[PDB]
Amino acid sequence: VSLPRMVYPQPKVLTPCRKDVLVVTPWLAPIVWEGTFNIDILNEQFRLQNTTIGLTVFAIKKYVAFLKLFLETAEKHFMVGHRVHYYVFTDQPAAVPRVTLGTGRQLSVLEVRAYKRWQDVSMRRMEMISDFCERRFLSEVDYLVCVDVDMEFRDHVGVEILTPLFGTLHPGFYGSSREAFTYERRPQSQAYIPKDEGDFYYGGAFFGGSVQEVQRLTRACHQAMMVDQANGIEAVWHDESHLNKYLLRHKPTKVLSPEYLWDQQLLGWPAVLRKLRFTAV
Ligand SMILES: CCCCCCCCO[C@@H]1O[C@H](CO)[C@H](O)[C@H](O)[C@H]1O[C@@H]1O[C@@H](C)[C@@H](O)[C@@H](O)[C@@H]1O
Ligand SMILES: C[C@@H](N)C(=O)NC[C@H]1O[C@@H](n2ccc(=O)[nH]c2=O)[C@H](O)[C@@H]1O
Repeated sequence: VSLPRMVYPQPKVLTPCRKDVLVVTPWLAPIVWEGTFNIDILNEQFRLQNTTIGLTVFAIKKYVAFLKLFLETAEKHFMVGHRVHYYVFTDQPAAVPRVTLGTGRQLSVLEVRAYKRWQDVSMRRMEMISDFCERRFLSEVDYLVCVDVDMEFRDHVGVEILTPLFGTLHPGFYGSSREAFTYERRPQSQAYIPKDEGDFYYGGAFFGGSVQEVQRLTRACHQAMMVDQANGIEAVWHDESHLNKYLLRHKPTKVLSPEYLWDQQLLGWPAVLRKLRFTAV
C-alpha cells in the first residue's frame, strides 16, 4: 500500500538525530530514543496494514491492585489510534477492574494458576505466554508486547517499538560495562553468559515482537528453565536471565532505550532521557 502525500521536515544526512547516545546496534537494529523517529510516518505505515497489537500482563495474587492504573494509563499512552487487545492473566478474574476502553480496543481475562513462589510466578509467564501464542494470539494480533503490571505509562509508547523481535535496555545497566551486567555466571545454568560476552542487559519487564518470534522466545526460555530445574539450579534473575541469553544468541531487530523501562525514585531523570514513557509505580 502506498503512503499518501505528507509534509514533514526533511531528514538531514549531515546532522545526526542524537549526538549523545547510540541509535543503531552493530547488527543494524535501531535503538529507539526520542528524536530518532517521526511518529506521523510510522503511524501511517502501521495503520495502512491495520495492525493489531496485543499487550500481555500478569496480575497474580496481590498484583491485581496494579491493574487499574496500568490499564488507565495504557488507554492514554499505548498505541493510541491502533487496534489493541489487552490480555490480562490472573488467578482472580472477578478482581479485574472495569476500565473504560477507547474504540477499537478490547480486553480479555485469562484465568491461570498462581504459583506460591514469586520467582515461579515471574518465570512461568514464559510458559503461559507461549501456550497462548499456540492458538489465541496467532489469530487475534500481529504483535505482542509483554510487560510487568506494577508500572504506569506516563508518555507515548507506540508503533515505533514494533518489529519482529525487541528487547529493552534495563534502566540500571544501560551505562555499564558487560563485566558488570548481572547475567547468570554459573556454567551449570542454561542462561550462562561469560564475562567477555554480551551486547546489552535487557529488562525482563518489557519485550515483544511478532507473535511468531515471541512464541519462539518464550518457548526457548521456558524449555531452558525446565532444563535448569531438572538440574537443580535457578538463574540469578530468573526469566530475565534466560531472556538475556536468548537475545545474545538471537539478536533483536530493535532495541528500546530506557525511556521505555524506568524507575524515577531509584534513578532520577537523567538528561539523556527526554521522555519517561513506562515507569515503576
Ligand atoms: C550498579 C547499578 C546500581 C543500580 C541498580 C538499579 C537497577 C536494579 O534493578 C534490578 O535489577 C535486577 C537485575 O540486576 C533485576 O532486573 C531487578 O528486577 C531490578 O529491580 C526492579 O527494577 C528496578 C529498576 C526497580 O524498579 C526495582 O524496584 C525492581 O524490583
Ligand atoms: C520487578 C517487578 N516488576 C515485579 O515485582 N515483578 C515482575 C512481574 O510478575 C508478576 N507477578 C509477580 C509476583 C506475584 O505475586 N504476582 C505477579 O503478578 C507481575 O506482572 C509483576 O510485574
